[PDB]
Amino acid sequence: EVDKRREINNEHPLLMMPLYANGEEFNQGKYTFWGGDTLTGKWENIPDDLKPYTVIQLHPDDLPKRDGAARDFYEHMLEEAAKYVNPKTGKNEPIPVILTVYTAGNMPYYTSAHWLSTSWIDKMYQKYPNLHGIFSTASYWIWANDIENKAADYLKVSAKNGGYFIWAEQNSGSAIEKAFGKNGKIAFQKSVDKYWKNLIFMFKNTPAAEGNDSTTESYMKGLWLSNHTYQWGGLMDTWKWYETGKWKLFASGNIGKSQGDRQWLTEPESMLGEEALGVYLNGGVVYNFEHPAYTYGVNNKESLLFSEVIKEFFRYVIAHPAPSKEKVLEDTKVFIHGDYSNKGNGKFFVNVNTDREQTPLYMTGRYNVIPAIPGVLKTDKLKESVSSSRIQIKEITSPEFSSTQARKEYLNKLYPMNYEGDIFAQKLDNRWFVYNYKVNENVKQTGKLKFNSLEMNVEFEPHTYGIFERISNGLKVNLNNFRTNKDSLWSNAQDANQAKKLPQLTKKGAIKWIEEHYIKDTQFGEKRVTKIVLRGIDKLPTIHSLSGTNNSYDQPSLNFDQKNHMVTITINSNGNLEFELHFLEHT
Ligand SMILES: CC(=O)N[C@@H]1[C@@H](O[C@@H]2O[C@H](CO)[C@H](O)[C@H](O[C@H]3O[C@H](CO)[C@H](O)[C@H](O)[C@H]3NC(C)=O)[C@H]2O[C@@H]2O[C@@H](C)[C@@H](O)[C@@H](O)[C@@H]2O)[C@H](O)[C@@H](CO)O[C@H]1O
Repeated sequence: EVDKRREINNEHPLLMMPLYANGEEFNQGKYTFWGGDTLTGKWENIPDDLKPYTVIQLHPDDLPKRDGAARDFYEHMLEEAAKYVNPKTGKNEPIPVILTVYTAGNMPYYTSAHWLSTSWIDKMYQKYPNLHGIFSTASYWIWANDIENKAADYLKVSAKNGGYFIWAEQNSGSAIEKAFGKNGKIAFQKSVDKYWKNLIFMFKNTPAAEGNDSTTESYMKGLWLSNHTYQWGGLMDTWKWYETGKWKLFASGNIGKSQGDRQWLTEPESMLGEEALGVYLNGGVVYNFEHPAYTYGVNNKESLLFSEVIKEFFRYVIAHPAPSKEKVLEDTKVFIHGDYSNKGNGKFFVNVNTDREQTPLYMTGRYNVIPAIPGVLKTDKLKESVSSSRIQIKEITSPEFSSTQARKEYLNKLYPMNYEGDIFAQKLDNRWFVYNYKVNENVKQTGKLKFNSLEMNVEFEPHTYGIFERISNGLKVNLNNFRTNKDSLWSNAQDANQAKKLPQLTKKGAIKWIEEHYIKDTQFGEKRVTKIVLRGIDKLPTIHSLSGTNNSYDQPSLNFDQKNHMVTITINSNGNLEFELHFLEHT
């Protein structure tokens, strides 16, 4: 094995920071990115605590579809990255880079990436120590004839140089299964047998109308646990709102795929944190987002989605490393072997742990994410692990998985019910993770969670998550319900018919909207109420270390009921929030 250029694991997670080439400006002789970020300015802006865990991902976007364009742009940017000097210290501190090398099947009618040879990639790895990996993304919808063969070559050239091959794909049309050899294209399967330590496989949740979120995430987890990938993660995409035909938040009616640029702006900010918790809580460590102008920002400035949700979430996963492969294996009671494409795809989990076909969220954490691998693969390396001795490995064609009811009956015997209420909750060590799982319905949810004898009841509005940690002196609370008001994007439309007919915002228009109405002059959402009730408390708790999004929260209200040894905490907020409550239990 060649020494790895970087570590990627629970203690060293990875946030990919996409920069998309501006092809129109490239035609004018300029080297720029859509949204106005610069490579150097963007990197400088990344908080110093995050720099060790963040890598710039160049994407060739609409560069000219002909030989040389992508090489020219990428070499320019690799040079800029290589020569970067930290202005505080004066030292050359090369910026770490990942190159997008494969997308849209590398069809010459879809992408400039077609004209990036493996030879060139090898040359760039050898020239630039700061090139840490290469990225393939979004070919599930155009599964080119040689895609598996090329993936093998990308993984091999990465292993040769100590870099990572990172592949983000969703299981549309059996893509994940095909990648590993389902239809007889086995070059990548064979490559993985040798080079899996240099592979990162991620979901890409963009094609949301097809409902493959749960099954793709299951595969990503299972591939990792069975040593077919070094680590896993997910690309979480606000374009899902377009794919599913949603418009104004909570409105009725469906507008289809008709208002793209308005639609990718509308997903609630905090909902990206809810999606990301599914990666974290299941041992994933790599995160990426689209649309970048909304999820990260523009003009070397952080969007509020980035600053108030993604940045704080990512800091959390650095401070509290995700469960290790060993831990996740120990916790796994059931491991599925077989093809979700033959068992209804995402429908497999509907009314098991998802509430509907088209969602990136879960309705219970009881089973967390059940890991799986495609039928074409073997569970040999899984069984070889010291930590897999108590796992039931089951064929997907088992009677236990034949129907929704059979699945729950079988799983319920191995995963005990561990909380009450119709809400998402999952426990890790001394921490309850909770979120309201509604996507586009304005319905409050409630749960009852326990820390031994201490009872905690919560009431959450949609697009609200919380992390509640029992600490020696009380409870640490992290809460995020940040959701700005996007109604202005949908003004002049009183129903779905009118919304579908709105003038197109356009790509440039959406970037301008972000600049003039999101980065500044932001239409913040209304403060909204979260309730937390603790039962089994000795005396009125005290509050400590209260902070959160500026101007986003009222002072929490504590109402202690001595007779009943309970406190009711009422929070009115819209943002991220954190505090500690100090108390003793009543005995
Ligand atoms: C399968 C699917 O859902 N979509 C295919 C397209 O892939 C992505 O789909 C989005 C719509 O759901 C959208 O069109 C994405 O591209 C726009 O947004 C990105 C940033 O998020 C860029 O600004 C693009 O320039 C912009 N496109 C346009 C025309 O303005 C699109 O994602 C992009 O393309 C894919 C292939 C991949 O490279 C991604 O990394 C990249 O962001 C697909 O592009 C389209 C082509 O006809 O076909 C859809 O079925």
